[PDB]
Amino acid sequence: GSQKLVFFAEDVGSNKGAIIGLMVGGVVIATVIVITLVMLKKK
Amino acid sequence: GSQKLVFFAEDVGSNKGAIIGLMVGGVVIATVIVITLVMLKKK
Repeated sequence: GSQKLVFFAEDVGSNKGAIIGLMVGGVVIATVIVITLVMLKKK
Repeated sequence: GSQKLVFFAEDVGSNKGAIIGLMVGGVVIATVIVITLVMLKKK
């Protein structure tokens, strides 16, 4: 559920990258496109 | 240790939504802004 999910990282450590990278990349990329659009429409 | 860790989800069940909602919302919102920008610059 929580702690156990972490244990998997100790044995594998090749899964957390997918989940984290998904939430992180999405939020980052998302904002990137937003700021770019605002600046484009700004001027 | 294992099973118990899962039980926590049955009691709360308000955590998985954060992770999933983060990856899902990020990917969705991200694309949304992208398509909107392409259309705005298109015309």
